[PDB]
Amino acid sequence: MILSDKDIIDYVTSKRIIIKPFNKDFVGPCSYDVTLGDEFIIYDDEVYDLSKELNYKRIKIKNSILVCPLNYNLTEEKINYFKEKYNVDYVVEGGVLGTTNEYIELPNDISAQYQGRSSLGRVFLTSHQTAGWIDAGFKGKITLEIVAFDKPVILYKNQRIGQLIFSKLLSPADV
Amino acid sequence: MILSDKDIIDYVTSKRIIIKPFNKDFVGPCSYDVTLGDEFIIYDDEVYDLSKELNYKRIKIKNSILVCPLNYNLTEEKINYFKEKYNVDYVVEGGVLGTTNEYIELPNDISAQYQGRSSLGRVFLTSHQTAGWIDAGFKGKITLEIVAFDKPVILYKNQRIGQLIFSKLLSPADV
Amino acid sequence: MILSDKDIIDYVTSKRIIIKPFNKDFVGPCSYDVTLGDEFIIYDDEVYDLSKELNYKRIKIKNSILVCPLNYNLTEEKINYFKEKYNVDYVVEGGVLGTTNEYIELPNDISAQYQGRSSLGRVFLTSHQTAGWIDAGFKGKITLEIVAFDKPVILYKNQRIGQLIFSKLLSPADV
Repeated sequence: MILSDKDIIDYVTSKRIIIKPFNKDFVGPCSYDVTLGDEFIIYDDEVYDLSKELNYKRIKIKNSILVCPLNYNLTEEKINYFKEKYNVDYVVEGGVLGTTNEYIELPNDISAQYQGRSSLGRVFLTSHQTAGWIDAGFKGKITLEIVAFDKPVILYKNQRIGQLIFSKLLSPADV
Repeated sequence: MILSDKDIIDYVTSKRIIIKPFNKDFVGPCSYDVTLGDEFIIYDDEVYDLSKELNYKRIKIKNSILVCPLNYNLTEEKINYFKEKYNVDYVVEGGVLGTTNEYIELPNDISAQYQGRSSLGRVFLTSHQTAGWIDAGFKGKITLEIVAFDKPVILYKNQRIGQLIFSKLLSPADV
Repeated sequence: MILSDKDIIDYVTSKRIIIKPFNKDFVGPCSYDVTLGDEFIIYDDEVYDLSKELNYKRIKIKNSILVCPLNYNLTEEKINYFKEKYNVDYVVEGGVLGTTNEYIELPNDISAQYQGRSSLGRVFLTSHQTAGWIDAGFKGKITLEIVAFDKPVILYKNQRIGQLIFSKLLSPADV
């Protein structure tokens, strides 16, 4: 069973589900809206080999980022053009990792699923490459896997980026 | 808990869940198949900035559409080649928005998830860029976020495009 | 309600859910990890028309495969370069189908959802193009829909590739 608005409020009130920061206006009928952080990771190795430690750079934006589809031919002139035209701080192509602002802790009897916002899916911007279920017992911010699939998309710091849907477990998990 | 076939039938019968049109043959073990509409939206601005109103054109197909991956080099000659070879009415690359034929209304105690058809996922055609949970209380057709990720894919008007999975809420939502 | 670890163990023990092979170490708090098979399918027609029978070749790898994003300009020299540098047996671009090692059977009162591993989603490698719910009553291995969206990704035979999440149905399905 999926937690309704009033269940989300109860679970947050009693600290069964931790959400930091929490804004009651982000509680929907059966979900909780989460927001986009200002820190991003971009990988800079040639290939991804998960048997090795991955090299990355960390980027922090002031206000906004333009996320371009893979293979956009981003010359330095094209980047300046986008920065001046759309007032973005950073222009990237292909995948970038972001984070929610929100830190969560899930109890042993709840699993949550992260879903990107449908307004963004309608412009072919994704913030998750998987279905996004999160283990009972999880503690952390949510790592966002961001890719644009059609045209460049402007993302703003602190914008609503996605939602958490909470489900009851049938029985409590071991941790 | 996910509604089984017999639950879907009960909820449709009593008008708890509205599905228009409804075909009982589309009820699966624990889902309801939905179908592809003939109307599509294609964006025609340079970038997607959701702080602004988005400019789009609306396309209506007679029978079928060829959806090509982004950056397919669609010359006007290549388009004619595809139209004559595969008998499609329209050829597009990158993202296009479609719709289900089906209009739904969800009660305060059900959330539904849209999932694209696995026969289509196996040819790398997606009709949703997000996990696809739909709020309790939702009324509307489902907007499809269509992208091909490998080779062009022919889609046919009225074909089964995806499924709705219905879940009980733990408690009724406020609207 | 989602099955916890102890529920997964009960259901496997009594043969309500069949998982072959089964490794108890793959049981998580509320999911079961599945692994990557050594057999892949690659399509070799020009377009995907699901009204026709699809032509494919079958590839079997010894150890590992490099999955490159669509439109990677894989010359035969670039392929040799990747094979020698990263010790992979096969180099592919765009979509490829794989399979889990695990064969499952679901009873009439459970639906399962396949989700790709988050370590892989964080490198923009997907193994499912849909939300991945599987019918109550399903029997089979899980077909993986594999695409890389940023840079090439090495996948290893038998690696953990994704997870199954099991949910109770509200009522038993008819088959």
